[PDB]
Amino acid sequence: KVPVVGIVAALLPEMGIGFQGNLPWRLAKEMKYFREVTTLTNDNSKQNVVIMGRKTWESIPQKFRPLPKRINVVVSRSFDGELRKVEDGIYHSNSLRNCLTALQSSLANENKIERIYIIGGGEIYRQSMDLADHWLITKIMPLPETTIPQMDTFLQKQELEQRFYDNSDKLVDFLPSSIQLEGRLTSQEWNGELVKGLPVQEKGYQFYFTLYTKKLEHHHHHHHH
Ligand SMILES: NC(=O)C1=CN([C@@H]2O[C@H](COP(=O)(O)OP(=O)(O)OC[C@H]3O[C@@H](n4cnc5c(N)ncnc54)[C@H](OP(=O)(O)O)[C@@H]3O)[C@@H](O)[C@H]2O)C=CC1
Ligand SMILES: CC[C@@H](C#Cc1c(C)nc(N)nc1N)c1cc(OC)c(OC)c(OC)c1
Repeated sequence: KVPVVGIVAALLPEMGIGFQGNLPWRLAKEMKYFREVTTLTNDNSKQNVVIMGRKTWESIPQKFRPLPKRINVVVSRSFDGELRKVEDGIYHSNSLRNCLTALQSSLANENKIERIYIIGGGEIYRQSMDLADHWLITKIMPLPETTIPQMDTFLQKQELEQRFYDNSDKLVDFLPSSIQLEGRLTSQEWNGELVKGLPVQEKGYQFYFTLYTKKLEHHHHHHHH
């Protein structure tokens, strides 16, 4: 009953997200968006959860982790159980799926979690296409004179577009209420695809905050007792 939201910054057209254990760009304004969206809540007495693969945890500078003011969950197959507190602000889980089931228990969470953000791993993102209710995708494009950065990790665009549609018309309303953006909603063509969302430019890059939402589903079966 808590929304599960993938949040990722991806370079078009291949949707590259990483290179050699790190982000392929350093964009302060995109960091800011990610920080604000995952931190802020509409209900002041709730926090969000952020879930991340082990390798992504290890990529965060020691100073900056665990991410302040959000419940941090790190998943590793070598960890001990489905959701276990190991330190202030840090939970360990040995299973993405079971930790999500554990976070959803209103007995455990007291209805004091507002959203669950999946904040990456390429490998984590691969397994979240079936788990996430929405995706917040920052679609990044190199500007004309900008060198395309090398990349070795990618968002699964095929599986995204199978399950989700571009709901970016509703991006503004979706975001926690107290965030202000600099763009207006814009639809732009870029290398033969439609890019729609809230525009920013920084360094050699143009980027759009977008929202994707699960497509409507037919009613095939509902479990009865
Ligand atoms: N552009 C963006 O918005 C973002 C990009 N990235 C990028 O992604 C890259 C890292 O991704 P990747 O290398 O795929 O690693 P991940 O961050 O996805 O972590 C992979 C590890 O997570 C653990 N794991 C995976 N699935 C599960 C599961 N189902 N249950 C329990 N543990 C699991 C395993 O850990 P173990 O081996 O210990 O068992 C696995 O080795 C980096 O380049 C990073 O910069 C990361 C976040 C955001
Ligand atoms: C936790 C993984 C990654 C991310 C992301 C991420 C970003 C940037 N943007 C979007 N739209 N989605 C994401 N999921 C990240 C790496 C860092 O070290 C280099 C961070 O410290 C500075 C950081 O704190 C902010 C966050």
